[PDB]
Amino acid sequence: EPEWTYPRLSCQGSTFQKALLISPHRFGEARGNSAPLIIREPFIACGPKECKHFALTHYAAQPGGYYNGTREDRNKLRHLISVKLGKIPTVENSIFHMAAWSGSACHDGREWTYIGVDGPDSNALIKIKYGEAYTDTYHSYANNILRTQESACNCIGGDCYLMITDGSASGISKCRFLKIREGRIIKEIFPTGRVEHTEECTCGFASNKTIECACRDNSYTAKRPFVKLNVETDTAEIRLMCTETYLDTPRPDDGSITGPCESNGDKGRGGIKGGFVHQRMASKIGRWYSRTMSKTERMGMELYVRYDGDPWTDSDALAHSGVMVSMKEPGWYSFGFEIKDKKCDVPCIGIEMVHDGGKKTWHSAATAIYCLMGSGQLLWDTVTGVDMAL
Amino acid sequence: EPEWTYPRLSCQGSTFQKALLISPHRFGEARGNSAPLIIREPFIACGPKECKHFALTHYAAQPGGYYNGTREDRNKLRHLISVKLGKIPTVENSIFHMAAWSGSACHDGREWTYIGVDGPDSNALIKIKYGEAYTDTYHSYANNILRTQESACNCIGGDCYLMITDGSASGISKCRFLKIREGRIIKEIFPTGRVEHTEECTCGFASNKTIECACRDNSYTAKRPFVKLNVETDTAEIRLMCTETYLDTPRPDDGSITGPCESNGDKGRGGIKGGFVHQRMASKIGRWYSRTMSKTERMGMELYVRYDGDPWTDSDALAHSGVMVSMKEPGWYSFGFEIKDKKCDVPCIGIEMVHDGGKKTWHSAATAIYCLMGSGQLLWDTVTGVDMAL
Amino acid sequence: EPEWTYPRLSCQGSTFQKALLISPHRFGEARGNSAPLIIREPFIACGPKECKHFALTHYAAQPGGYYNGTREDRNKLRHLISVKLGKIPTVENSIFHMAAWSGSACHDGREWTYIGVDGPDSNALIKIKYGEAYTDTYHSYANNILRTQESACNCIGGDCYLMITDGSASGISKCRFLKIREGRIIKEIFPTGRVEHTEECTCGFASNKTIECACRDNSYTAKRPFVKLNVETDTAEIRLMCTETYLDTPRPDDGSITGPCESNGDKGRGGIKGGFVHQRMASKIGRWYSRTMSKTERMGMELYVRYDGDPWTDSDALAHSGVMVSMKEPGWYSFGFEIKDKKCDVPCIGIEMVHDGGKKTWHSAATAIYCLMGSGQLLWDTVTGVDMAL
Amino acid sequence: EPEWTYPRLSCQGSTFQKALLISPHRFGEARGNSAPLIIREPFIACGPKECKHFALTHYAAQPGGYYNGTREDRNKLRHLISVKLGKIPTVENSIFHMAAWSGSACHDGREWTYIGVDGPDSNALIKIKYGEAYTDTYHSYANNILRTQESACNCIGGDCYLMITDGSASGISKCRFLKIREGRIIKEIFPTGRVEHTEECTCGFASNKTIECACRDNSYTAKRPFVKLNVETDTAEIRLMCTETYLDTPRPDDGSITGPCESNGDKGRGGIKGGFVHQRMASKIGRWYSRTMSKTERMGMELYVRYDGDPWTDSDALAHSGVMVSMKEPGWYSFGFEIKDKKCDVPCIGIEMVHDGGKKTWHSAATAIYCLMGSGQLLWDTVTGVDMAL
Ligand SMILES: *[C@@H]1O[C@H](CO)[C@@H](O)[C@H](O)[C@H]1NC(C)=O
Ligand SMILES: *[C@@H]1O[C@H](CO)[C@@H](O)[C@H](O)[C@H]1NC(C)=O
Ligand SMILES: *[C@@H]1O[C@H](CO)[C@@H](O)[C@H](O)[C@H]1NC(C)=O
Ligand SMILES: *[C@@H]1O[C@H](CO)[C@@H](O)[C@H](O)[C@H]1NC(C)=O
Ligand SMILES: [Ca+2]
Ligand SMILES: [Ca+2]
Ligand SMILES: [Ca+2]
Ligand SMILES: [Ca+2]
Ligand SMILES: [Ca+2]
Repeated sequence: EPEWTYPRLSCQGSTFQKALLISPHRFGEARGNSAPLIIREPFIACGPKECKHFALTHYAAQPGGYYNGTREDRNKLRHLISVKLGKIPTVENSIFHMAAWSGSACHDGREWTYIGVDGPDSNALIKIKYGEAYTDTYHSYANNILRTQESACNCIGGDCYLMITDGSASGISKCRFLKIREGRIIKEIFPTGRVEHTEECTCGFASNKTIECACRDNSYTAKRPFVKLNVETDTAEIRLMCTETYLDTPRPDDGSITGPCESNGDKGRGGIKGGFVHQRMASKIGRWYSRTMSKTERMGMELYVRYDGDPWTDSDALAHSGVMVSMKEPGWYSFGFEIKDKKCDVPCIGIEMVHDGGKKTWHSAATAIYCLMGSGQLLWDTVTGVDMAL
Repeated sequence: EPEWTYPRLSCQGSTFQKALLISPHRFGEARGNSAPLIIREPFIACGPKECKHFALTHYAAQPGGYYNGTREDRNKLRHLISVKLGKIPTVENSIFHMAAWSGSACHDGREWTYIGVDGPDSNALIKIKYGEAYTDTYHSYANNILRTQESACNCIGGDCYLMITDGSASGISKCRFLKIREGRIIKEIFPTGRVEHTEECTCGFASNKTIECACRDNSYTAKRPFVKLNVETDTAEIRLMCTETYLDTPRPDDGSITGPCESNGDKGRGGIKGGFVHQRMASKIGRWYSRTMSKTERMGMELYVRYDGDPWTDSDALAHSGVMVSMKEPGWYSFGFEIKDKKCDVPCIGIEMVHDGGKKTWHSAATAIYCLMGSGQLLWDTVTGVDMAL
Repeated sequence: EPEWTYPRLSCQGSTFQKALLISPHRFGEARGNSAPLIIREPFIACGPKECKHFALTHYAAQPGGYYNGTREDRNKLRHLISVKLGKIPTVENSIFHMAAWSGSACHDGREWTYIGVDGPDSNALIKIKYGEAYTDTYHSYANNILRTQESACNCIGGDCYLMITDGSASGISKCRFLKIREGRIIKEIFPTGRVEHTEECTCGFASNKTIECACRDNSYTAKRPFVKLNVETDTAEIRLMCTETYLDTPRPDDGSITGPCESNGDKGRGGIKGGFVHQRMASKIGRWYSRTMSKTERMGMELYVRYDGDPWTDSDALAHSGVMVSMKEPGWYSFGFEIKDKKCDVPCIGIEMVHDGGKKTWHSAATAIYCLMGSGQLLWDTVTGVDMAL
Repeated sequence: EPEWTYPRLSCQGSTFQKALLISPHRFGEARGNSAPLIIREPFIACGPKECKHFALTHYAAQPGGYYNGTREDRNKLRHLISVKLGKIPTVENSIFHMAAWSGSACHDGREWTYIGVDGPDSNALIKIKYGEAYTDTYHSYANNILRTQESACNCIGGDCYLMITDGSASGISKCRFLKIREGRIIKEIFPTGRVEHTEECTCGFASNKTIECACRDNSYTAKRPFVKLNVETDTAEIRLMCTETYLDTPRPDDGSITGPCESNGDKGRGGIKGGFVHQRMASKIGRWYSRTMSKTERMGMELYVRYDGDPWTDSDALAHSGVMVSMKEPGWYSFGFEIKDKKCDVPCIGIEMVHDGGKKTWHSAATAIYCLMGSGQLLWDTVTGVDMAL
């Protein structure tokens, strides 16, 4: 059969560069003839030959008549959809995989696993699909919006790992990791460490033994919870990132949080899912991260790297590597993913750029992608080009 | 070349969950830009790698100008169409297979068999297509609307079995089974037993030896005719379901039909096609059924199960397993189908949710799917989200 | 490589039955959201696994703004297009093969040959395409609208035969047959016999040694020129069909043409391309033909068969086998084609049903298909269901 | 795995004929229902089985609201898109490959290499994609609009060659060639000879040893820079075409530039990308060229040929071979490409036909194709048929 996927060394390169904008609403004018779906929480996951661009649709198109409610997050109509990366996600181009108001997906080398959560807030359900077949579920353990990554899960040797979490958005949300093989949960992993609130983890492989994730604390800190999951022992520990370049939004000024690495700090309440991807070299590991340019709003997006060290203990600033989205443009969730080239993996970050005109009109998103490419420095930014009044 | 398909044991699970909603008219607004087809009698059938979503279209789209007559069942324009399950059935996504105002289709492991009936009421015709080729036909034997299942036919080892019936909707309709191999009828099966009215059979494999069907008696009873068809001797016998949980609509109160299992009881006139699917375990058989929440109108839909026993002799109430569609939402025809996972089969029930605003506007349907998935209880219901005035 | 196609015995059956309507303009309402192409001269040709539905488009859609000129036949914008049979031929579904105002195509078992004619009236050009590649041309020999079949060419052992003709529409048009192998003309065949006007031949295989064609005489007779082409010697002879059931339109009453078989008769001027397909049995040959129900207008379409005999000498009436299109509906060009089933060939006739509101509005066509299917008699007719004012 | 592609001998033929018109804006009427993309700089490139039709879109459709700015060349929204040749480039049919305001692409027998340039004018960037993976980049060396061919690159044995140039449009632009293997630049080639301005090279194989290109000098001359690139030593030399039939636009009268082949002459300022393709015979090489009918405006397009000789030293007029587009119709960029028949290659020229109504309306283009086909003379011209007011 195809053989199972493993992380490989990254393809050679030393800077990210603007790769692709998928801006569906450039075609949603009332006088045009297209039907872009109203979506949010996009992410991309790739298998050996193709990438799919996933998103959670409110099951409505622009132009159209169901804009009411599209700023909400959870309802009975939200579905996980995909298009091949490079296609515009329209009513006809999209595949509707399952009813879901939170999702993830990943390819294990042989088939796609799709993950979606739906159900009532106090009783939600993780649903897993392997190809066409619905294969397994996992129940709410804290009865308060069980939810998952909004980005790719990660498979190695056929075993796929997924972050899930449950609990109060302004309180405790202890995450768990599920180990999934061919659509079935074969193991629950309970992390150790600083565990009081971890959600929306962006995970990737640091090597064949470790998955690392930069996550969101929506309650206590502007530092990101950082998971190190050991794949050989199936154990996870979590501690806060110690860098002075806080990656959450909102956040205080860099370096202003005093005290040891684990200090929570100020402006911890609220948050945003953040980009994180690995560049695996033979002797050195690059960790690439994105954060909004505004400290308090979802506006702009800048790139940072750091090679080696230990995220849990290094307080050093990350090196700024370029403006992907200017302050003038929306920069909402971001996520990492890898494209498989013939012999190496290409790290990328994608950026959700939400068109927000509030609760009175449609609410949806463009997706911008930056990937490691060549050398020198990052050269250009992304605008969505959308005028919401059309 | 590909192996012939056989029924396998079902995948492990003990409850159904909400899987997917295909709701094409969420895109039919007169200010939108899409073309969902006007359809009724949807059903799904899967082969080893893919499922197709079939329906009978009135060869008209919403928005459009051909709404008049779309509530009627039989005319010269209806066609059997399909899209791959997960795509929205629009003008451009659909394949028009054949002219048909009643249909069925199944995959046998190597190719699709499509069945459609058309012709005048008094002298209609079963036409069979195998892949691209029209291959055989079967004539009306009672000259009163020859018609078939409106759901998947069933193949084992290259032989596909199909219910057909012919006769008065208010009187006698004796059904027959056809055994089809590579598109050509190789056998006609004349059932024994209680045969005065059987139509719209939903059938599946209880084992490699027996096909069972839960059917509609439109004249005499609210108990469903239940068929046991022995695939080895090609013989079939029919008797009424004895359970006090009557599955047809309209129906009397549960348990009010006194007398032996064969008493017809009251409010037998009228009916609805009902969902039915098997969960085949090594030692036991679960039979899952659906019926409307309302006793008299096509509103709501609830799930029921029974393990083992004999449907012909057990008067026991069936075990309620969850509300799939509430009473505020339409619940019209339902059907069972099975998805092929790698090593086991997944049972699902599909539900036609008709948007009915009477004869003065368009008339068409959404399809909701629930599949056996994990354990626990069924968690969420389905709404179409469609406003017919848009 | 795939092996070359040969004609096989026909699949068993004894009557034609309504198979499929492709009516694109059921979706062309000004208030709808679709783009059916404006087309005419449809035909279908099949290879081993699929059929394509071809047509000559005026390169315009309904609704739209280029209806002027769509009743003309020849201009600089007409193109040969195809969709997979069963799809609606819309702007997005269609493939544009080449610029052409007359066409043909056929599959030889390994690849598609496409044929289109364009160029000035007095100097037109046959262009041949094998797959994606343009491989050959043939020049006008009589300088007066070189043109070809408007239906499938026919391949045997890799050699594909095509009728072409050139000359006055109200005078002499001597046809030629080209023998084409992998897109290149390897032989010209000059027929013998009654040769003064032959155009729009509908050809098929009577066996592995003979191609027969029922053609159109636009100038001198309402009888059809009937070609017998010997594939082993690459020679052709033509004589008029002698049956009293004249197949052209316009035509005089049946049997009213006196004198020997080759007598031209009355009302010979004008004509229509006609359906003709073979049913090859081991000991008997059925020839199936269609003609309009009106003797003078393109309205209605009826089926006729005759088994064996010799079309050149038998004066016997053909046996009427059913009304495919009532007098009330358009019946314009018709054509034959065969669908390949696993072990036998299925004969069909398709009917162009043109929506004609004259020169002041759009002009386009639905395609109706009838195929040999089962036994008994033909049961239902086809309406397009199109209201041209919408 | 698939063999690497090499240039073969051309298929037999001696004249070009009209092959195909892709005219997407025949469907762009505000009362229609389609979404053709607004595009400029189309080109076509073929691999062994399929050709793709590429263009640079402004990420806007007709009808729509983003027409302003669609006449400008470089901005943050332009993307390289493709559709399979023969499909209309709409919103739903196109694949968005990468952000790019200048592009090229070629197939090497195993995979597609896509090249796009974006970034600010003073510091732009060549980005290369091989299949789905972003693989390499090349920096600006003269900091004045680094840019590439706007037509197919050329691969032999897995090595693909690409012209790039950087420099002032009014002065010096020294071009370079990149040698790319599986998406990564393995060699930079610095030409010799007359190198002061070479841009928009149309290149193809004269043999397995030489790539030749006919290019644009936008500052000094109306004679085209003509490149001979020796693929074995990876060296290139450039000299002006000596023919009195000057191929650029604007141009002086044919033969009015006196002096040696290298004299620049008059009306050198300005230019246009020109068509050029090879017909490789066993003993002789035909070089086919296109140029506008107008000497000063981008109207019309005519074909010219010359067999053998040396383009650098032959002052001979080229042989006129037919009017592909009359003077009433737009003739803007043109390019050559080759289709792969089974055993030989077919040369074609494509012509961009821009609908230009100035900066106050949409600006986009149709693509017309002429291919070597049979013998005789070129018979018909091409019109777009588009009314910009619709
Ligand atoms: C991971 O393991 C596989 C072998 O199991 C190996 O091919 C691959 O290179 C390893 N990945 C990395 C980054 O070391
Ligand atoms: C049915 O038979 C096939 C082989 O004939 C077997 O592999 C399959 O497991 C059997 N199914 C059941 C339900 O026993
Ligand atoms: C035609 O010839 C081939 C063998 O070359 C044979 O297989 C086929 O049956 C023949 N067709 C008919 C109708 O005899
Ligand atoms: C080029 O080389 C290939 C093999 O390397 C050969 O098959 C082909 O015919 C050659 N082409 C030309 C134009 O000589
Ligand atoms: Ca926070
Ligand atoms: Ca479409
Ligand atoms: Ca009943
Ligand atoms: Ca005539
Ligand atoms: Ca110039």
